[PDB]
Amino acid sequence: MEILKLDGEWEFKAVKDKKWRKAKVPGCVHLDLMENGLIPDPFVGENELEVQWVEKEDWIYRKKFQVGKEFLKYSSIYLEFEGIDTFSEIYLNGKKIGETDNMFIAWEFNVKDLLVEGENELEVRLFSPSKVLEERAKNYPYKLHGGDYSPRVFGRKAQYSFGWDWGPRLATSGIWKSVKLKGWNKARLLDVWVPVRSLGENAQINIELDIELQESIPVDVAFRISHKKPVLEQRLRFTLPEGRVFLKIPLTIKNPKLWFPRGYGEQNLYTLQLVLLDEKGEVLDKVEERFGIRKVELFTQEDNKGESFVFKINNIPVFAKGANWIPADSFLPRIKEEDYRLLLIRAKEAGVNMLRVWGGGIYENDIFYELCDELGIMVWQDFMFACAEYPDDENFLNDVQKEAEFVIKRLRNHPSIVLWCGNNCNHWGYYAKWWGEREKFWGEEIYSRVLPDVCARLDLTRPYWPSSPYGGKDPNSQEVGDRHNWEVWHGWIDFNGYLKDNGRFISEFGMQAPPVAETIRKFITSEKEYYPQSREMEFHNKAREGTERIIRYIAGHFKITEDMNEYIYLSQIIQGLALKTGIEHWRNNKFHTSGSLIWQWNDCWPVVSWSIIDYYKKLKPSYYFVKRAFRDIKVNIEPRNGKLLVFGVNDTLEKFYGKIEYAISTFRGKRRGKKEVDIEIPANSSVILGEFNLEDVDKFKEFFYVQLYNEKDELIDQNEYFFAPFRHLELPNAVVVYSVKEIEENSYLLNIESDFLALWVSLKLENAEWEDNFVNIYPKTKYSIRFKAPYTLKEVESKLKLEGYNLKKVI
Amino acid sequence: MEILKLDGEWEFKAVKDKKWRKAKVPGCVHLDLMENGLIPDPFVGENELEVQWVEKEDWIYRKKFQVGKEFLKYSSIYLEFEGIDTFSEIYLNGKKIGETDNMFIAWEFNVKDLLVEGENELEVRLFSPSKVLEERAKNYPYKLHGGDYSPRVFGRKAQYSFGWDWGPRLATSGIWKSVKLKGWNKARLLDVWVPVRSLGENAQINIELDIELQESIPVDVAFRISHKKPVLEQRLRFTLPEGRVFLKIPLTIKNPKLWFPRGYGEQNLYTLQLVLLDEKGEVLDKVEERFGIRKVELFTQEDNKGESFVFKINNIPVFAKGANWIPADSFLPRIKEEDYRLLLIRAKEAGVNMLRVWGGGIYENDIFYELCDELGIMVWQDFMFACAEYPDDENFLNDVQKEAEFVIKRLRNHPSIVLWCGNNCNHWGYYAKWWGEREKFWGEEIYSRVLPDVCARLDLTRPYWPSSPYGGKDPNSQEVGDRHNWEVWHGWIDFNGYLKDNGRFISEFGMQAPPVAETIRKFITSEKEYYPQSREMEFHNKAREGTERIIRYIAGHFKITEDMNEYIYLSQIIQGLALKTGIEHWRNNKFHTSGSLIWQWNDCWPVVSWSIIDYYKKLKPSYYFVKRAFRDIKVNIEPRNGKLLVFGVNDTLEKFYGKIEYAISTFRGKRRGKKEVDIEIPANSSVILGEFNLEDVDKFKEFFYVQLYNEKDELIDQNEYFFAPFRHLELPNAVVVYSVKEIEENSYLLNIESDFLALWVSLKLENAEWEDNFVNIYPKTKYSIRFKAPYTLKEVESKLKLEGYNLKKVI
Repeated sequence: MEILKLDGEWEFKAVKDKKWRKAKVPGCVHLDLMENGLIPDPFVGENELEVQWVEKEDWIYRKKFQVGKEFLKYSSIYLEFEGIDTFSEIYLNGKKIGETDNMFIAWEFNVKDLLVEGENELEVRLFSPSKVLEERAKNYPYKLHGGDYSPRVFGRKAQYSFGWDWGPRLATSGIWKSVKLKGWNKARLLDVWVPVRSLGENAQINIELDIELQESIPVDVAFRISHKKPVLEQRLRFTLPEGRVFLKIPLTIKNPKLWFPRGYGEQNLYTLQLVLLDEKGEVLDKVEERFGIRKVELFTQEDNKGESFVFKINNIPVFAKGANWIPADSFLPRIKEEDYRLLLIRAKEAGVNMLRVWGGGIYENDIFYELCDELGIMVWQDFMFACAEYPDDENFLNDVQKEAEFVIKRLRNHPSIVLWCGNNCNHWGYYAKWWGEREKFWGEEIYSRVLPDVCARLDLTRPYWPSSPYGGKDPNSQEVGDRHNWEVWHGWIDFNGYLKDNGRFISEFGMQAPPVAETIRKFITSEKEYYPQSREMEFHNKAREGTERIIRYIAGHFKITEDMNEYIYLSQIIQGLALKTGIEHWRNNKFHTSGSLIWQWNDCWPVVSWSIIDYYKKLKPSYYFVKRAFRDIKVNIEPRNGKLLVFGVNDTLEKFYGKIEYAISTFRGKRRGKKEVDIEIPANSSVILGEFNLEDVDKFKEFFYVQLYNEKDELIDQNEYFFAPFRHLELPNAVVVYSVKEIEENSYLLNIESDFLALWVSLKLENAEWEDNFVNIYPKTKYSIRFKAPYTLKEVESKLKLEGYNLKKVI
Repeated sequence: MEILKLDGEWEFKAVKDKKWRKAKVPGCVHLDLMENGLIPDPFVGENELEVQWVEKEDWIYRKKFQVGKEFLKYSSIYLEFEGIDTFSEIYLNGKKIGETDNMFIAWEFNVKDLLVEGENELEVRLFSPSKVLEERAKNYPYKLHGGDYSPRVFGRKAQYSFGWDWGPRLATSGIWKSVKLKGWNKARLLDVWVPVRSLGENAQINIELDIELQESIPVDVAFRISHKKPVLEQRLRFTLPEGRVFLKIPLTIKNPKLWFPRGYGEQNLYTLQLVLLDEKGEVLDKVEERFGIRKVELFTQEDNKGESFVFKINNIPVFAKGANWIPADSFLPRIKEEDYRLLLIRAKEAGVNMLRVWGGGIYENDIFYELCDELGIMVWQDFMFACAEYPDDENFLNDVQKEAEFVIKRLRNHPSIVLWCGNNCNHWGYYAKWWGEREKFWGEEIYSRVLPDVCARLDLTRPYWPSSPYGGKDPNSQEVGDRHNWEVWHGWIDFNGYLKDNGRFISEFGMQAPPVAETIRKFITSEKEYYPQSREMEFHNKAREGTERIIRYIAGHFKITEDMNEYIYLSQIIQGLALKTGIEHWRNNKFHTSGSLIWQWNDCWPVVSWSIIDYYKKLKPSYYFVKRAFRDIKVNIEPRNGKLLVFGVNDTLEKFYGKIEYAISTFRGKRRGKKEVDIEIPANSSVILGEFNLEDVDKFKEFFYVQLYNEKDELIDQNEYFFAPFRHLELPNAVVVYSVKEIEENSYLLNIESDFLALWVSLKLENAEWEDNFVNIYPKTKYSIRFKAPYTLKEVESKLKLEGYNLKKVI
């Protein structure tokens, strides 16, 4: 089968304007208007407001294309819109072909008869989603309560696009994925899947083929499964009748090289190569498809305090270190593989087991799931429903089930995908008071019947789980299932309160923090708006009372500041500490609490929000805290009623021997505690390592600390405790003494020592890839923390600045 | 009967020390230790911590006194401890006399036999309440959950003394009221009461006498009721038998001059003068006792949304403008009539209908209730139980009923006292989760049986009401009964949220604010602690996260400041605005809501807290906002989706005619849609006066306003609205133009005009009694706001300063 793809440039105009302007085909209306200069950068200042009219208008896209006489020879031609932003009417040579209800799925159309030779005309009328949805809600028996934007629920589109806590109202339409014209003769591989049927010292496997035959024809399927070198090969023959045929073909892989997530093994991926072909030897459809071999179990077994909730890949239980993933741009077609690659490798090296693809953005581009596959980053896939009362009439349930079929059928092969999730927050929402005392949980049947059944039907390999918080009697309970901890941010509770949360799996929690100055500067329109509570700063904070929350949190541990640059450093470290102090505690429980998923990995535009990496892909400082908090092997401190209580954590398949040091030094002076001999941390477990009573501690002159050494020279982790908020600590300004070695042409090695306790030193260098940063430096220790700068020159990396809570600097 | 009173100086020492030091008799241990120089001022800095040992020690007080041969002639001598701080053993001439369990009642003891002529020795062993209570709790079948300090509950003492949200842990012991030796021959008036039996164009009344006769003897009672030309006089004669005799003597008062609260009438008080008299003509006991003549009804009648909760004095329903009253010092004997007089006259002139004597301090000194009587300030009297699980065994219930009898018997006569209340917050507490998941509501029987019955027994004149929040299903409901709104402060919700609270009576709500600088300076120990989040500033804020709340609220409407002095002005106006915006809204409902009681009128020590007048009696600025919010006749503004909605409120018995002005001016320019109509506000009611569509408003350059003129074209109230937080208002710095007339010797009259909108101008003058300030001044208006300074000279009143949010120049 041959593919003429209609990607490239199209012409487009408002439903009723005269001019046809130029447009790009994986596109948005907004993009094309930006490119033609017709509307300002919505991401800048208060331009969101300027551009609300786009949303309200209907739109027409049109391409003219040239088709051969050769090409019409193909006995069937179907037109395939890989993705399309919701509501559309699509005409070919001035004749209808179908509506589209849906952004999240492919739409395919039979056109052989309507096609003519030479020039052709494809016309796509894109309806204002605002207008279309508010009609659909007006027509509906009841009124349904969303959030910001209620009628959102009545259509199948990216729920964030109408505005969120961290997104803006850029409700874009557009042909948001490839448009292919496909021509084929006799038959076509329709789907291919390679489920592991059951596993052991040897691996049993099926190959599930859908095939759509038009004539009743003899066919040969021939395949080769390959790891590095081809492990297996086979040919088979069928004589099948016209229609959709399905086959499960068993086969065996001896000594299977088994997929594991990062840190618990290797990311072995088999490749399947399969050619459908004719009786005459002529190939009809090929398909490469990659897959892994792995068990997944969602261990849900009762105990004292409630019920477990733990992932078990290949029978090893992994604590899920992670973060919630959200669309990387408000206009989706600008995200390039470059971008996904950068955010995901940054996750990898921060030490991330898992990403929850949050059910309010989208089902991702294949590039996302195929990197997650390679990098060992398991994913928690939500079905795209979030924080609202959805419709639940038959007409709708069919649309939903139709999409669920497609989505699963697409993503099934990715060994990274570890769970299917029904929704975000709805069961919690109805069970709590938000959206009222209604008897009908509006949407329940989607979560209860529709989805579990389509999941059970098409994918035995993975657990379905009906809701993003679904912890027992009160869906957010700490006894059963997973938990969303918004006590801390949204309720205002001090972030130390994460210590009193013992939920079986924290799938959501976070703290806000404004981006790096560079990023800030790109969206503020003036230097007069560069102050913490400016119109443009609060306007770029879509959380109801976000800035005053940030300012609250800063004011827990710190002296308030009116200085913009101080505020940024201070607020961003608070973010680190909130995340740190939570992440550390959940890990200290280990399998009582078998998971921590940070509430924001990325941003979809330049905004003050929970994200640990901003829209322009510039690491918040909290990223380095999160790397630290995820260190595969780690020591944490944790109070208990006037007695401190250190911990030891292995996220590794092998027991660890190594020395710890306690202490309780002053900010100058020298320790008041016991250096320890060898300690063991057993494989894949948290262990209590030490106690240390403190019934006469000088809270404002002293601080308890811990350092962890592996069997070699090396510092592998450290940690500290303070007994009073930083602002009251009689903490002398330190002086730090750094120097810079060069290990390989662009790799460097940074050496630091400090007199007194210096805190959160901030290594600034325009394009560096720091292995660690925003660091505490203790008296009596010298630190060798490596980096690189594949940008700057050998003498110019000594134009490196650095700052901290308490400083003077030297060399 | 003759009274030798043992007030004066006593000797005292720790249970086991050798030195006897000097002491004062209405006293505290702490006081006497302070006075002897043995311990620092607990109110200064972090001295609270220094003085915790006092609490733990047992104490001995001793007086030696001289008694005549003439005095023993009296056939019965009883010793009367008017008040004593809890747990004591009391010896006379080295022989026991009784324990005391109770601070809140008089203790009386028969001593004629134990007395000797000449020198005598009274010895009072005062037990450490800390030690005594924790014993009592340890002995108890179950553990009971208080708050800060749990075992608090097992004793009868001032619950605040063990520390609160705004108080510190100064758990003082001491002989806290007068000690009288009483000698009498034959009989004594034991109690006297003058209940109004029923009322009308004429007034029917009883006189209830208890009398304790020792011999069976003929007696004459003779009385004169006086208004104060004596309206009535009478003599009666009885021949009664030994024991406690009781009599209800009916009489009638023609055309009674009727007590009303301030604003709704006159505070007429009759005086009763009654002499119990022998057969010879010799007086045995006199009683002077004051009383009022008034109905009180607590209207609790169902309607659409829930059930009313409205006070009706003499059939007129009064909206209770008010505040919660709490003990005026941590050590009670220092409060002098001077102090009560100052705090209560300041309440009067702020325009206060009511004070709730909060059930965690004490039953007040007679001076409090007799001023409340004179000044027309109705009181809501709590029985002293607050925010805890109290014991409910027989042994305890008897102690409780014994105290309730005494308390009521004492306070019954005061026409100010308008309600008896069971507790503070307990029904709410058990119904909510705090101390929750207990089947036994741990003091219910106190609230359900004990107290209502003793109230019903001894006082038909007043409603009993079982709990300080006692709604319906959920005791804090807005549908029924009264309500405590801690959404705003304690939950963190923006103070604009008071607009969405429609509770039938708001008995509690508040916002914190640090005191005046002068006051601050008295307790801070250094100028280095004079910054908003210093150790000593947070230490003098006993609310868990008080400072960071304050800083959150400031950061709602304003730019944060690192400056101590700014912070004070800004935070204190926030307090005004929180209180204002609530008080105004509750009044706009009028009898749907029927009451607003501010959470803090006063302080018991120098502290950052809700109080509207600080420990040293220096008005917070919010006092002037509260006066403004209480203006008997008033116009308020109140948003509605897309349109503003002005209101009109009469707390007066007569309809009001007068002109209002709308507007929507810029901060300079006076422009839009000046709509300048007459209007009527009917007597004792809220009425909607105007609407005003806010179509296309410049939120950052403009502000809607209202002014109210009486028939004389005098300004009597004004009000304003803003559409964005002050910090973003393009608001020019104003310049004000003031000058000072003299009305009478020490009275003055201050004239102001301003170019642009000046906000919250701050009239500073060392001893002035401002009739208004912290005032907004509009463009085209000249203000004559009167004051006085009975301290300074007329030419020295022109050493008056002033400041505001925006002030380039003055005069």
